[PDB]
Amino acid sequence: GPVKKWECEVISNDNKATFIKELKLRIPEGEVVPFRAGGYIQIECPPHKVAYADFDVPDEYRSDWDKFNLFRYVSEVKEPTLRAYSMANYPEEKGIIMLNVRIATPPPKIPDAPPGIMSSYIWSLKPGDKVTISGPFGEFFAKETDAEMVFIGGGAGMAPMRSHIFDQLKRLHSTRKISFWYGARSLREMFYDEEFEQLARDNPNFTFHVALSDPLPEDNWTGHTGFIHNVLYENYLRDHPAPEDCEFYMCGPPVMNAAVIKMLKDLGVEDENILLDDF
Ligand SMILES: Cc1cc2nc3c(=O)[nH]c(=O)nc-3n(C[C@H](O)[C@H](O)[C@H](O)COP(=O)(O)OP(=O)(O)OC[C@H]3O[C@@H](n4cnc5c(N)ncnc54)[C@H](O)[C@@H]3O)c2cc1C
Ligand SMILES: Cc1ccccc1NC(=S)NCc1ccco1
Repeated sequence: GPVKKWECEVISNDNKATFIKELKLRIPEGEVVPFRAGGYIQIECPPHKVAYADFDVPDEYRSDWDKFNLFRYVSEVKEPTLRAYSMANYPEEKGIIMLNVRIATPPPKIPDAPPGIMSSYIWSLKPGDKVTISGPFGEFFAKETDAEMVFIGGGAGMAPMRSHIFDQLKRLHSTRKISFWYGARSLREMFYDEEFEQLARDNPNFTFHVALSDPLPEDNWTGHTGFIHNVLYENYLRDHPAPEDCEFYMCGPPVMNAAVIKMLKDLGVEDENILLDDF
């Protein structure tokens, strides 16, 4: 039972945030990748050498790239490798595989480490390039109950978050109470917000909340500030009659995963009601 593979063509590879690209791949026509919301594929790369200076980083994000001297990096790979990336589209969005891919730069305290192999390769891709994906795979699946669902996301965790939420509202036509809580550093780091706002207008049972930890003055931000674990508690769980009866679905950067799960455990939520997708 060898894993299925598809050679896909790159449609677009646009920044959605300073350090996240939306890689959109065209599935070969007439074919289906039979994935589930929350699932993922693997991408492979050939041997290559790519310069960060050749990345298509748009106007709104170049100042930070220049500030951290990121355009100097080069990534050289002599052997093919594989990495997993989660679908941001949901299964009824046919014909494409949408990914959200964080650029895995060298650590700040070890800035001369090799850049991340597969994310650097992905960020080098241009429309018309070909990439081979394999799978699909999955473990981060929704529980099918009537319980309230609480989705918490950060960074590239937006991908399974979007997949899950669209799957509930558009394919399952779910009437369950569903809320999505997304933490980001500032306004330019938020994406897909218009989609979720439209979903909230069309689905009374769905609500969407963004917390910005470090909003810029020019963001003109009057929404919630701080970290998403505190915003979720202070603006919702603190007067929820029974948070323990909720299903929590977590996917963010490690610091956010830990802080949210600690908050939930401190509320008495049982491990069985907390599902984590750790990238
Ligand atoms: C099921 C699953 C789903 C995932 N979904 C997503 C997703 O949707 N989006 C996403 O962006 N990621 C996702 N990930 C993570 C993804 O698979 C990769 O791990 C990620 O892209 C980084 O891989 P890389 O090849 O770019 O970096 P790697 O080459 O694996 O390097 C990782 C980090 O280590 C650093 N490093 C390397 N060598 C050294 C050294 N000597 N000293 C110090 N530091 C060093 C690199 O600079 C880099 O920051 C997922 C992972 C899993 C398991
Ligand atoms: C990681 C991250 C990404 C985007 C926006 C904010 C954050 N920071 C977080 S979630 N910090 C958690 C926290 C606060 C105190 C202890 O842990």
